[PDB]
Amino acid sequence: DDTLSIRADGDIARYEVLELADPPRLAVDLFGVGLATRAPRVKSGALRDVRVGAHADKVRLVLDVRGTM
Repeated sequence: DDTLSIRADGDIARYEVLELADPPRLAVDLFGVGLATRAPRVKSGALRDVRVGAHADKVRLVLDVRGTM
C-alpha cells in the first residue's frame, strides 16, 4: 500500500524511465536486453497491468497505473 516495488534482476542495465497519460502509465526502457520468456516474472509488478515488448533494441516495460506515482 505504501509503494509497489518492481525488481528486475540481470547483468545490466542502462535504463530510462518516463511517464505517459491517458491512461496514466510509467514506462521503463532497458538496454542490452533481448526479450525472453523470463519477461513473465514481470506479471508480479502490474500496475493495473504491465506489458513488455522490444523493437530490435531495447525492451520496453509499460505499467498502467491505478493512481498517480
